[PDB]
Amino acid sequence: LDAVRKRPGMYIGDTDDGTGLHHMVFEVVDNAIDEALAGHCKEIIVTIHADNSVSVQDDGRGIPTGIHPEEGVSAAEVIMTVLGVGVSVVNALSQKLELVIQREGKIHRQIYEHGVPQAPLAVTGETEKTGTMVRFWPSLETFTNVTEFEYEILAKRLRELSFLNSGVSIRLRDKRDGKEDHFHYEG
Amino acid sequence: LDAVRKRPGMYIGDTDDGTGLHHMVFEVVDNAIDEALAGHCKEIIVTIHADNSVSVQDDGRGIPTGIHPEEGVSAAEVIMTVLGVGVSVVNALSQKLELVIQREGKIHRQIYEHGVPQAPLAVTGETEKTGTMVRFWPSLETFTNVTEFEYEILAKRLRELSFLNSGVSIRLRDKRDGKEDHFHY
Ligand SMILES: NC(=O)c1ccccc1O
Ligand SMILES: NC(=O)c1ccccc1O
Ligand SMILES: Nc1nc2ccccc2[nH]1
Repeated sequence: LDAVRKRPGMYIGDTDDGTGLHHMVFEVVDNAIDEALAGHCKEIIVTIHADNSVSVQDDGRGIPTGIHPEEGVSAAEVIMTVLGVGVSVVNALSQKLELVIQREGKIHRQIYEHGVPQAPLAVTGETEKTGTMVRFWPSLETFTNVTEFEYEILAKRLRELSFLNSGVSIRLRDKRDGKEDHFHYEG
Repeated sequence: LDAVRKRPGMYIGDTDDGTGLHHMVFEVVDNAIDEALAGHCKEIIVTIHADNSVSVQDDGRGIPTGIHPEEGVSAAEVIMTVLGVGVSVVNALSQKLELVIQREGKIHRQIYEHGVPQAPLAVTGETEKTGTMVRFWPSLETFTNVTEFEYEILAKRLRELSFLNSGVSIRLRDKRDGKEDHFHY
């Protein structure tokens, strides 16, 4: 991840005009949609929290959690810490990031700061759902000037995306004012 | 450098009881001593600054600044960022690290935060002098509970080092209260 840290703008775009910041959400959403697309009920929920973090939930199969035999850490950690630009870029540029994976009846949780995992991916409970959820807090050491998410920027893009991804339900929620949208196209 | 940030304890020592924290200084000092050994004068100065940073100055040749043919960045940057434990460890665990090299008539300067270079090593001026200086501010995300440098802990170790490195003068200064020592065998 140090390559990204060294030159953030080569990976995420302009980190001062808001464009980079919103790219962060779109990269996460891209991964989520690819997760949702590989199930029948396909749903993703994009939430803008009051603390200016964003979470993206998918009801997919759940990112793989097994230990990667070469890297010696969970496959999820590898995905979040190695290398659309990849989710590891979002992680590298987040002051915090919380990963929650439901798979094989288990809840898996990990936390990152600035791309550095605070502990190994841990089974912390049980569940009968499946899916991956990523919530991130953009690094204010990187993103300057425009540091808060614009509901409308997200809405427009999610709506455009809905017509390309048939059968995928996409919900957008803004916890700062209670605004909500649901984009779900026919097919 | 992510393997150090992932388990800093394994590289530097205990990060909650003051062990790791002082060890950051000792690693830097080892590098400085190596440098002072290969020049004339042979002196290092260790300074505790009032803002809980430490600086370690040598009067050595200056560490090399030329571009590293494999890594493609200055050799000094290679030293500060690619994995005694290595000064890269110190750099990785410091919220800020300032590097100043006086080499071949020129002053070179670089700033890191959490081991990330803010810019490439750059020529900033001319000088007569030779030497390397690193000043580092230990990360308060890593180092907890014991977060202020203890004078006498540094003093104890430097004294031992003075006997082992016979020709080297080691000065220790505390800017918080003016305390000072001079260890020279
Ligand atoms: N946020 C997600 O749901 C996600 C899903 C799969 C891979 C990476 C991700 O960030
Ligand atoms: N601080 C020094 O005088 C030093 C000298 C050589 C290499 C790394 C260093 O930290
Ligand atoms: N605050 C902060 N910024 C960082 C950048 C890279 C790794 C760790 C860091 N902690």
